[PDB]
Amino acid sequence: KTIIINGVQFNTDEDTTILKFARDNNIDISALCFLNNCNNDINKCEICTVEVEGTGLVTACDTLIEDGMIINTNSDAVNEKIKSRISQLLDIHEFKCGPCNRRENCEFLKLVIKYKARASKPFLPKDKTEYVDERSKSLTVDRTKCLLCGRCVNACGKNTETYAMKFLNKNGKTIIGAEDEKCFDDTNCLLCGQCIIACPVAALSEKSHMDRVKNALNAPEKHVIVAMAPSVRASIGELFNMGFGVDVTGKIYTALRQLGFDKIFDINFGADMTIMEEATELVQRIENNGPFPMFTSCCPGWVRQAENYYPELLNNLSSAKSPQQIFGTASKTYYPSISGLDPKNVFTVTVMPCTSKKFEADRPQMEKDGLRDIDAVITTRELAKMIKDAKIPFAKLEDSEADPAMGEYSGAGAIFGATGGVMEAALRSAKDFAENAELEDIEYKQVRGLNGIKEAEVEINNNKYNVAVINGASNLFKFMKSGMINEKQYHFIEVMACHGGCVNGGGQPHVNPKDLEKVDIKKVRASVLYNQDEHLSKRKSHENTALVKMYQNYFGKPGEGRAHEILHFKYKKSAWSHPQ
Ligand code: SF4
Ligand code: SF4
Ligand code: SF4
Ligand code: SF4
Ligand code: FES
Ligand SMILES: [Mg+2]
Ligand SMILES: [Mg+2]
Repeated sequence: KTIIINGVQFNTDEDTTILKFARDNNIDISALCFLNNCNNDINKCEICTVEVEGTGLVTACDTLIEDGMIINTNSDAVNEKIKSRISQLLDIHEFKCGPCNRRENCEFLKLVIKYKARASKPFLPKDKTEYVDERSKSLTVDRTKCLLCGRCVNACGKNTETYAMKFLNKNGKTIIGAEDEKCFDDTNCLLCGQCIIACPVAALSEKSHMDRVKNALNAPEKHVIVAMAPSVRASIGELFNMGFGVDVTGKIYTALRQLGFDKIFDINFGADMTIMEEATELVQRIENNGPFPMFTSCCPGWVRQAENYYPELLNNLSSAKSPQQIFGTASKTYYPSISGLDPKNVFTVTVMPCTSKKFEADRPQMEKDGLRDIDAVITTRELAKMIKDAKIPFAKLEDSEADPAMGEYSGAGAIFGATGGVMEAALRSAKDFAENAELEDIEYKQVRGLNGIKEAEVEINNNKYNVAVINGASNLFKFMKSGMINEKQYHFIEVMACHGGCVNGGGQPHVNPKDLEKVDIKKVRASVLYNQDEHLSKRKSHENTALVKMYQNYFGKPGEGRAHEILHFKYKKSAWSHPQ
């Protein structure tokens, strides 16, 4: 093909869109509703408008290049059209960046500045409450910011195939929201927050727990524990202009102390706990030749997916609590026993890459003796905001260490945040347990990486077993609906709702679409975790010295007795009833 763009001739055999071709050749074309290889097919934003001679104005993001095209991306006519569209969006946008939670990384603001757009009539609603939906334990909607770009609807469809995020007709006007404008939690929504990650503006957010946290920190009698997820140490640096793939574990520990938390632990310790219990359960099911398969239960997006779409599998889920909840349980029982704290005064906070974890923490039965396992969950984004509000110079902080009693972790625990991480970690322990051995080959590279569905055959005690790693909620649907689950007997299956695993969770830093083209965010974030695993002396959960002490002195034998009583949680399908 011969293509002319802004007077420059290109000869190409590529079959692609004007936008992609332009961007591959460093020609600037703006875009808004285009993301994840799709745009908003109904009511296109047209921010990607270009001019094609003999055709007129076209949308670059969904128009294929053709031999003979002569394209202008920067004519007066083009720029006036784009400016007009942005002005029209400003007419439905509460343009008050000052207090806005996307102030520092908003795509819309950048477009407004670029084209110097202005509303025809400022959008200034007085009763914001009718634009806001805060009913969910996990998600919140602020429709005064919504551009109706459809990126959330498209991302939900692509990432989960639930289509829980929909366009709705609300009293004659178009909004996005859940089915029948219900609270997301009361629908088939997984609360995974991929819709948030896709949002260019501050219209979708996590349900804030920041006041729970501040209130607890300032309560004189509360002893506030904080523990961060595997993925936080691989990602939060992004929001402090430190770049991608930077391990900031030590800086986080320092920042948390400077924020006034009373104890600095780590959810990776909880991950090693989950493996103790789950590997023990796996070895049990083997020795009892069933039931199979066993599914992981540490992803609450997946648990909701099972609850909402596959209730028949709930009995197959591992009974071990997730690292967050298992940690939380121990923080109200074991931790008082080694500290003297009154359990009622312990307030346990996690920092997560995840919105669905907020729902998990607030499940009514996730408590014992009136004490919540977990009292608050803040996302990576929320912690970043707390750090900046406190004027803590994150990038400049010295490294400190976690408090060890519930802060040590093995390399198995460290890799939980990547797809296949739980699987690999679990196998390292299950194989040692089953064979009564200390095996040296512990790297299961077959279950790593970004393939949607990953399988491996593993040898445990001279019998062969089949494992699968399901990488993304859409791939769970593919795995089940396609009958893949019946090609062979699976014994142990990992499921993560977010593709890439938790490093790509719904509570993570937003990444602007251009950076996403430059950087494989899923692999770069995961690389930090695998690097930790490689350089840790202990690489099996059951070699965690603090964990071993905890079990020896407090819980006893994993998978039975006190451990089973306290550290496990079973989900139940509803009993048959009519009408349904
Ligand atoms: S969403 Fe963006 S443009 Fe709108 S108020 Fe917030 S920062 Fe400003
Ligand atoms: S939280 Fe996940 S399942 Fe629910 S609407 Fe958003 S993307 Fe869809
Ligand atoms: S909530 Fe965000 S992604 Fe969804 S339509 Fe509104 S602005 Fe677009
Ligand atoms: S994959 Fe991780 S971040 Fe995503 S829903 Fe599951 S637990 Fe949350
Ligand atoms: S970016 Fe092309 S129509 Fe929206
Ligand atoms: Mg399209
Ligand atoms: Mg305090």
